[PDB]
Amino acid sequence: RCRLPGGVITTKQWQAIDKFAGENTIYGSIRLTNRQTFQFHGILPVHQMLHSVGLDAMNRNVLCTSNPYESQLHAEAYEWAKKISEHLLPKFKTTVVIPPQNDIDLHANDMNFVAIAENGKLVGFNLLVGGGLSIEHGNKKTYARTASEFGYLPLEHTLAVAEAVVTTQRDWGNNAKTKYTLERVGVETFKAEVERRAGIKFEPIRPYEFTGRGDRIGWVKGIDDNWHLTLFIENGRILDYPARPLKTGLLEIAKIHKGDFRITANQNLIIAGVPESEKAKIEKIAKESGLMNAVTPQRENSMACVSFPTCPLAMAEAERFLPSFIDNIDNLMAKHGVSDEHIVMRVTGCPNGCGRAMLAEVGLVGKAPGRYNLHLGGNRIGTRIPRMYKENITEPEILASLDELIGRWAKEREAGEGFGDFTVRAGIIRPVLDPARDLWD
Ligand code: SRM
Ligand code: SF4
Ligand SMILES: O=S([O-])[O-]
Ligand code: NA
Repeated sequence: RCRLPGGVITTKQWQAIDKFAGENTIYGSIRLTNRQTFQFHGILPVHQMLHSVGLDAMNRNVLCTSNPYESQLHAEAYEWAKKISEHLLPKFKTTVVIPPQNDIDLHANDMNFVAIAENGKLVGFNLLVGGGLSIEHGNKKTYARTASEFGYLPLEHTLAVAEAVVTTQRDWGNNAKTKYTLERVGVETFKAEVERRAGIKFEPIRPYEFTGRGDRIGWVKGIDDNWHLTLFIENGRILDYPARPLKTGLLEIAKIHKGDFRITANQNLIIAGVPESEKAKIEKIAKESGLMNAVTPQRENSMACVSFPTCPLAMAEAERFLPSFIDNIDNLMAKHGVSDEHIVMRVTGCPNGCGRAMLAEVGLVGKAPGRYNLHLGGNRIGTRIPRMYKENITEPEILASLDELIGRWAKEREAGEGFGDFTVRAGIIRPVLDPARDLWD
């Protein structure tokens, strides 16, 4: 795995990793991860390779919103993600987030800097701390937890705050994850120590709201005459398939593209900063390579972790299960006349929770081969943990349940109402209000 703050990778870097994947690995693939970086699988030299193109391999990749609606905020947000990443160089997870997009899934992370603007210019961050999704099956002492608001800081305090949070967690950690430390000592206690160490006092939270977590598939207009093309890549798995030479297509795009690529937190890839006059050339390659094959809104909003064959911790298939599972889900959405809708639906291969099922509207958490715990009642924006609905069930049982529930949603939903919110309103599942205490029935 590569260090790659904000998912930004140059085309020269892309060509190098393309070569290495094809020649020096068992699997031959580039796998985009949901933390805005890439992995090789079955390495057969490697760090030498990364170093040769300026890449290096406690803290994890720092995420940054990939394709903000206010395009002019990206540059400075990314600069700060990079600065934080470099500052924390010698598990802890950090993001920089640009409202109203929560593509980076802030509630899965120990530390989150929510960008605040004054005049289309970044002025500071709200700090949210203590998210983390891992659980141990049946262990009510473990839980997924969302992140808690600490307050606002001007830009000048960013690095000192980042360091204060990371060291406070390292030091106070047992169950050692920030979420557990926060619950044990109290949010106010942790916050006061961060203030002490960073030499600051947090200001009141400044207003922010999120509206979604998805990528912006297709072309969007960026700043100036630039355009960004987001390509949906199923499971982020880049390999040439029959009729769909994804890996070759991306290499060809890398050869002619004038800007960089951006790996998204949804395991997709953005061809970023394309001049308008170059759109047709780029699109032609993408289309002909299968990179722009249309999928349903549902598939665009579904995700799985790697799981088998490479993950030594896997309990059930995730990545390999997802394409056919979503074929079946697409069939259910079509059955019920909601093919244009989506349900944030995620499959994680074990309870460690990499697939971020514990922030989904519908989450499947692997328990054993072919068996998953089915969780319901997250929301579209990812601010609520979904309670377990059915335990240790197979795909046919999951589909039978979802057929019934999606059917009810289609008939009974209010205008614009998400499936997760609906399951809560309709009393199908009880919401989780305070995970450390009420996640587990
Ligand atoms: C690739 C990825 C999933 C994906 O399909 O995209 C992944 C894959 C693995 N994760 Fe993860 N995690 C990935 C995001 C996550 C996230 C989601 C996120 O961060 O946005 C979580 C849940 C959030 C959280 O941290 O609470 C996550 C929580 C874990 C945990 C649980 C840690 C804990 O708090 O208890 C483990 C297990 C461990 O560390 O012991 C883990 C362990 C693993 C390992 C390294 C298995 C291992 O320890 O040997 C996985 C390697 C599988 C493989 O063969 O590639 N991974 N993992 C993600 C790579 C991110 C990256 O580039 O750094
Ligand atoms: S969730 Fe479990 S199975 Fe999936 S990648 Fe993470 S550790 Fe492996
Ligand atoms: O990649 S996971 O282990 O954070
Ligand atoms: Na994807």
